[PDB]
Amino acid sequence: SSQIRQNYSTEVEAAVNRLVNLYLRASYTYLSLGFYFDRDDVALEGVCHFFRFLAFFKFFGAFRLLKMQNQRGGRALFQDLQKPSQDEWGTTLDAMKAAIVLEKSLNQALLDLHALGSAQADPHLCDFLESHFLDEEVKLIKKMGDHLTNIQRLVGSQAGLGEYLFERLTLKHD
Amino acid sequence: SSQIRQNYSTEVEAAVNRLVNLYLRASYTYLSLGFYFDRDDVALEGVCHFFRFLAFFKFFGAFRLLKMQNQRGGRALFQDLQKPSQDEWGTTLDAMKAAIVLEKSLNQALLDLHALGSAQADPHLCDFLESHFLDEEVKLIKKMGDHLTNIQRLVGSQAGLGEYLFERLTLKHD
Amino acid sequence: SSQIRQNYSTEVEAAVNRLVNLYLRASYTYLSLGFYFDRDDVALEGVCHFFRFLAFFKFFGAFRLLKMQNQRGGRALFQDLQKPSQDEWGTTLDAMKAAIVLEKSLNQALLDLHALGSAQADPHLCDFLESHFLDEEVKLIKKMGDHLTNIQRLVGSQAGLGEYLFERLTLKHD
Amino acid sequence: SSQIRQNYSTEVEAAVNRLVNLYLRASYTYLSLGFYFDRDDVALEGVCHFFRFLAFFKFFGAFRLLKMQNQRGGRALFQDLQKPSQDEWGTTLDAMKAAIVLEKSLNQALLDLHALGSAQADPHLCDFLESHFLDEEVKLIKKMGDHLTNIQRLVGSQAGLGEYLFERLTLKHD
Amino acid sequence: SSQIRQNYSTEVEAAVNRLVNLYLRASYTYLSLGFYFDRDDVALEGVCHFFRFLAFFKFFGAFRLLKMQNQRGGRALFQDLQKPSQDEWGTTLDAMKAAIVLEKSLNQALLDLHALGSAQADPHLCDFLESHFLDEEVKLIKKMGDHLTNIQRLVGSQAGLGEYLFERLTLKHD
Amino acid sequence: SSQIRQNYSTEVEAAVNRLVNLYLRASYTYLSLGFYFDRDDVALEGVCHFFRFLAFFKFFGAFRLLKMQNQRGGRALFQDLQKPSQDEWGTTLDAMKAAIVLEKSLNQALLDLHALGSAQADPHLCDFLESHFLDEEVKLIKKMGDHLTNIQRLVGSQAGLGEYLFERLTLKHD
Ligand SMILES: [Cl-]
Ligand SMILES: [Cl-]
Ligand SMILES: [Cl-]
Ligand SMILES: [Cl-]
Ligand SMILES: [Cl-]
Ligand SMILES: [Cl-]
Repeated sequence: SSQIRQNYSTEVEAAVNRLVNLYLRASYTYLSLGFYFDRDDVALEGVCHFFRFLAFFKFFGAFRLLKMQNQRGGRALFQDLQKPSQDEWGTTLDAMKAAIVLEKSLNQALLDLHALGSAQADPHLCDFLESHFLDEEVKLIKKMGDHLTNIQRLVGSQAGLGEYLFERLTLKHD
Repeated sequence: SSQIRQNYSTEVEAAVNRLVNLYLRASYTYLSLGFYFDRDDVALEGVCHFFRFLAFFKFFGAFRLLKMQNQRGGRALFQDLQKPSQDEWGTTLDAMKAAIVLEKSLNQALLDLHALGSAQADPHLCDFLESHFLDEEVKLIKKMGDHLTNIQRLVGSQAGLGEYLFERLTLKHD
Repeated sequence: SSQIRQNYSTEVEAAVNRLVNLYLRASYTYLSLGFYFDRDDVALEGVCHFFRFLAFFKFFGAFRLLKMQNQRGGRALFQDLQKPSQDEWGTTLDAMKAAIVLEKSLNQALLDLHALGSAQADPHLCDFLESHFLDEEVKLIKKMGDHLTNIQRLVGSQAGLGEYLFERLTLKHD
Repeated sequence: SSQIRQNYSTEVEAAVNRLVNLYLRASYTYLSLGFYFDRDDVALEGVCHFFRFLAFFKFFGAFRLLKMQNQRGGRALFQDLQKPSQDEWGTTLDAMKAAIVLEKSLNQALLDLHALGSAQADPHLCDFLESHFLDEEVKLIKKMGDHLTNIQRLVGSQAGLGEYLFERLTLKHD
Repeated sequence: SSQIRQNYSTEVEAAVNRLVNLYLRASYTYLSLGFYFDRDDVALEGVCHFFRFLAFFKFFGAFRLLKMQNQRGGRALFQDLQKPSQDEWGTTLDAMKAAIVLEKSLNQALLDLHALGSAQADPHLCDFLESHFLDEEVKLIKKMGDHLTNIQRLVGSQAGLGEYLFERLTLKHD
Repeated sequence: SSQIRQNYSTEVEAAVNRLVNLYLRASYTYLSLGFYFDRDDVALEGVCHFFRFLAFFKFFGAFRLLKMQNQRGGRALFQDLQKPSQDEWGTTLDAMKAAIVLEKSLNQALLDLHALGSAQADPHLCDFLESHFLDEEVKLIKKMGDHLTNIQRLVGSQAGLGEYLFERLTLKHD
């Protein structure tokens, strides 16, 4: 058995491995979103950069979980990674709606793992999620919600104009 | 005969001279585009500067070809340079469409010369085009395509508004 | 159809998408290798850092391919990503042998794509692979081969001693 | 009609467009002169650099005229550009004689345009030529004349020696 | 067999070893040229330094080939090195003519190896020659041709005078 | 005859030319040793760098002799250079033993030339060897002897371990 493992349930160990798969799935979804908005026939650089950054950020979340798994003496186990849900992502509005759906799913997975940890009396797990994941997720979802509202107010009856303006004047670009 | 020339066909030498004429023609087209957008009755500074820069960039391509001609021991031969295809260039959209047509023609000329070089077993010629021309051309055409998509999304039903916004918020100006 | 695409076959476009999948598979394999050597019951930091860096490097290769796909006017298409071939990776020797097998497979995929590009008279594709992939791969495989030889000479009859010494004195660590 | 144009005759507008053609012709002549002296079988670097600089300087003159055309509310119109008068330019002496002939022709065109402007009571045109063209031209022709005299004194009965010495000791080179 | 070797023919491996011998032969020829022009009864320092630098440059070419041989998993094999073709090298003109003959022979060997690589579908080999050898060779041969033309124009009927002047005013010396 | 030569025998002149051949032979031997230890199946970087440096150092010795030949008014004469004695160099121990054999042969050649110079009452020759060659050779042979002793003490019954340790902990590497 493990020489370091202490107060670390098999249930938590397995749930952490599943959460890693979810975050890597999310990372891959954002990679696809980024390259869609980089297409010459889409060409919204600020949108591309927004999702490319999220791809890296979700990968970092997976990395932290994996590090924690080893710190606790669990065994990182990797599974197949499903492709993203779409090949083409429509408008900025469509994409930001898909992103907030994705983030809510990751948030619920975080809350579910926190509840498991609490049931298992695993305070290191609970604190780890609180300190590195829960607030970052709330902050990101608030940001997406802010963006959705601004995108929606810009649709009006000149959708193209508003999509350009949002990309130019809210999102970070060269 | 030439004291330095080696593995340099007459076919390649002649094709290089024709390519120089094509690039100088392109340079002159961009000079005309630039001065059109500088007119007081057109007055799109970012568009003017975009095409003025391309005039210089295409001249630089011609210059590099001429330098290479001499490095290989061929003889630079200059022909008459035809004037651009238009005197007035319409909207930014019209102009960017003409530019991408022009660039595709230069790209095809590059690919044709590369194929001639390959047929003639002239690896210095092939590498020269690969290293200094092919990727620069792909990059430029991608940029133009990005611009066309952004211009097209801004037309809407307020063409003037969108043409101003594109010039202000995408193209580089004072 | 595409407004920028020129001299870019459907065969190459599809092969690039498959190559992206191969590089992301390789990246994921290296992520798993890295976290195995980070285990408290394996604990070879220099080996962990070697494979973690390769995970990032292979991801970067996939990223460059995807960027190129868009520059040429092809469509990035993502498929499911299979999990790595093993859950536990044995000794440093075992792992470095698996790594060189993996790299040879990526190298053969590169050479196959280069041959397709050459058959299709696609010099931009050929140059792209030459300039950004082929030499990096040769260099990496040479490095792995150097490492294998040093690992093999250290096995002797005190395998543990040699595995520690290699990690301490050849691989980069804190 | 034009919203800015004032005191700008059609005669001057047309003459400015013709002068642009003359300066671009001169620029192209100097480009050809430069590349001739860059040939491996000519190989006079200081002579190459002298004419390359003049190619740029004459292009700059054309550019200033075009800018002025727009500032006055005239319409820049570009015509075909004839190739230079020669494909091969003989000795430095031959080339410098051709250059001074060329410059005298540009100078006479300047003086003719100034006279037209004066007849048309167009003081902005007259001042523009005085301030940016007439003295630069006098200065250049004086310099060429200085060079011709030095070249002629070096011919003697060892033409090759003198042509080398002039290039080395008067003209600017690496 | 080799643990790293992939897509590297025996034909290419052998041809690389022969090319190393050719470059080391060339290096030795330049060493001899340099020391001839350092003789008190020849005493042309700029000529000495020109050929001494080429001795080092050709050695560097051999070194790069040898490094590449190992990177590909071939076996560097060294053969006897023949002495240079002459013990005394005549005038600067004689020497520069011998040098351009030598360089054309190295260039043809490069082109022959590139053709072998292409026949063998060895793109790493082809790119290696393109990126590190072909253009450097074209550049050097152009430089030599420039020098030959300047030497030839200085012969006149005062050969000694012209040989001194060329060494003083074109070649780099203290 | 020579305008500078004084007190410089034909015997010394010829012996200097032979010594140059010996040092260039030694340089080539070290080049081969270096590239052997750079092989992926040998892979001892510190050993590679040790012999690569000696290749350069022996070349420098040959260069100094050639310079001296000219300073004295003798004629540098180059002969064919035989290939090294081996294609593969065995262990570090084997290689260092071959190196000390080589160095002892160069040292004896130095001492023989010094004795010839002394017999010929050629104090400039004697001082030249004393000041630039004899002590450098003694120092190098002492260093090699130190290395041999350390290599021999590390063989024990785990030859691979000791060869790695010597390369890592005594020889200079990245
Ligand atoms: Cl799926
Ligand atoms: Cl026309
Ligand atoms: Cl699988
Ligand atoms: Cl004409
Ligand atoms: Cl021989
Ligand atoms: Cl032998």
